[PDB]
Amino acid sequence: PSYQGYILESAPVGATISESLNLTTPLRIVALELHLFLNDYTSVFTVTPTGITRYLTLLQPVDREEQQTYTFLITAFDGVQESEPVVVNIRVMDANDNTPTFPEISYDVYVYTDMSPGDSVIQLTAVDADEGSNGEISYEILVGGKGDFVINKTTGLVSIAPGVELIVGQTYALTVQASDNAPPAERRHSICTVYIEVLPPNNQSPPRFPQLMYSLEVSEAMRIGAILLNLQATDREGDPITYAIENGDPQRVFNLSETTGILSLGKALDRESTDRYILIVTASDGRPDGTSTATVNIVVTDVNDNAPVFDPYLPRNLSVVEEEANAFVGQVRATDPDAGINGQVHYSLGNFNNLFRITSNGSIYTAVKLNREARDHYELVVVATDGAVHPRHSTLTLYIKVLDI
Ligand SMILES: [Ca+2]
Ligand SMILES: [Ca+2]
Ligand SMILES: [Ca+2]
Ligand SMILES: [Ca+2]
Ligand SMILES: [Ca+2]
Ligand SMILES: [Ca+2]
Ligand SMILES: [K+]
Repeated sequence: PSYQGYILESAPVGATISESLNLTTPLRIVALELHLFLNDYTSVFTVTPTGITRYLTLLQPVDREEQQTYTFLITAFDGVQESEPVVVNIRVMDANDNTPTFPEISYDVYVYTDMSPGDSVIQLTAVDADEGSNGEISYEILVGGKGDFVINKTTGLVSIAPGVELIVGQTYALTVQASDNAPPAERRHSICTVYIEVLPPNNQSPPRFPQLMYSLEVSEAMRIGAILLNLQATDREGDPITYAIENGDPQRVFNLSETTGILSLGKALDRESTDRYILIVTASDGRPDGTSTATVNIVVTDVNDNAPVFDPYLPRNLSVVEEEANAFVGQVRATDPDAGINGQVHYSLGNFNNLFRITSNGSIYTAVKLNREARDHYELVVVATDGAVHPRHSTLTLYIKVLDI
């Protein structure tokens, strides 16, 4: 048979003895009316005179400066029967005098994106001077960590929450609370405010490009030294920026300024040959980690810089019958290295245009019954014309010899 009670040293006369340390619930003795008598301390504690369940009460106020631990014996009596004795033990627990209080009301602290989950943010420590458990401090983060931060219930260290990977330029206002492990009704707490901002690693970044890829058009005709493109990379921290081409131009046909980032042209372009460059460019602090990249797609565009050339080995000596019209003389063929309208060839005749004609393709014909005796030798000149505005020509004299039978 064994009872354990608890009473607070500030408790009034006429107070029930409790069962938990929490002091929320009262002590509960069974009466199996009957007479429960108690042997010691009868001047401070009294039993409930009636009821199946019975309570202990304060007669005189207690104080634990002397006498923190009463132990005595309930027994029930009835004349007929004296009971076996029940042991009651009580503890007079100390009042909560002190609020756990932080040194500072607020805290300012930085966080860097490179720091992982579990990496520590800020140790902070309230101090509750009350001896025992009226000063065992517990720390909770109430709100405003967005669950990216978590504190240690007992140590007071805020570290990074599981699997977060913090984004830059992100602020926070955590509100932490220190509370003592005292009983509920007599328990103190104080709150505190951690303002957090997220920086980049080492508070440093590379110089960034306003875009990752650049889609250019250039005319093969564009001058040497004429600027293609300014590569305006801003650096957050104000570091000086060094640009350089890294891939895509083994010829140094292009010149990117080391300091200004302007990309001029260094050698003459020809599209006939190579019609597209794709460089890689870089801007950087110097700081080993601090460096960005970017890809620039030069596509060179066409100008009519090429006359249509006749195929070298065309038969030049031709023959057509004595006397006929729409009679096939022979065929020519010309090509143009340019592109578009500048590539298209159109065939024309530079003389004898009432005698002979020519089709859209190379096919030369007679328009009229040619006369074997009036004429035998025609040095005729055929003209290939490219299809541009401001077109270019080539000519080719053929030697037609008209026949008979
Ligand atoms: Ca006290
Ligand atoms: Ca306290
Ligand atoms: Ca920088
Ligand atoms: Ca060219
Ligand atoms: Ca052309
Ligand atoms: Ca061209
Ligand atoms: K104290």
